[PDB]
Amino acid sequence: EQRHQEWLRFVDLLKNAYQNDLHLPLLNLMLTPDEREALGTRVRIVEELLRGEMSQRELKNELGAGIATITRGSNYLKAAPVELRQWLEEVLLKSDL
Amino acid sequence: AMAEQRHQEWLRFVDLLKNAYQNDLHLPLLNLMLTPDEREALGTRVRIVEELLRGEMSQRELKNELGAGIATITRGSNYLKAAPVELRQWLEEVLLK
Ligand SMILES: O=C(O)CCc1c[nH]c2ccccc12
Ligand SMILES: O=C(O)CCc1c[nH]c2ccccc12
Repeated sequence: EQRHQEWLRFVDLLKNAYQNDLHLPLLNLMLTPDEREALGTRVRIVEELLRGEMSQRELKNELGAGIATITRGSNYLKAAPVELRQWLEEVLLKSDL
Repeated sequence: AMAEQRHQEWLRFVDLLKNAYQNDLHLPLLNLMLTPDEREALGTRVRIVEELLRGEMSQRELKNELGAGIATITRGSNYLKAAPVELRQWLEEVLLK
């Protein structure tokens, strides 16, 4: 329960950092290179899962990512609220015909 | 080469999250994009930063109070030392005051 408040304090700190144009150095302080790389790759995974055109072998090759992480992210995406999903489709699939 | 593509992919995440905050979708986005263990780590890292800036606890004392390992605290202290002065001063204002 207190872990939850601690998480929310991070969320609020980062909100305020974006407001003050300090988000880039804050994220450089708070995340390791491997975590930042994972987040960048997760964006690409979410995009391709929302697109829904690739097979599992194709996802692995296109994304340079492992099946275990793709599988878990797909469940997180399934569980996401439609308010978020529709916004992500708008953003991450913005070029798709 | 790898590295420059990774940086662009990172910036894409930074923009996505910026826009999620603007649309009040940051919490569901971060629930999608991070695991429970990663969120817990970030909450703990805020406390580590806070206590390093406060400068009252020893690092081993910080270990017990935060349930954290020495390796994590030592690494965090280096990231904090490397951070730009503008960020450090803002953190002191928003976390400690
Ligand atoms: O590797 C894992 O345990 C899942 C990491 C993860 C969190 N959100 C995601 C979104 C898309 C792809 C993967 C993830
Ligand atoms: O090694 C870890 O567990 C995380 C390293 C790390 C990066 N930025 C941090 C900020 C505060 C505390 C720890 C860290």
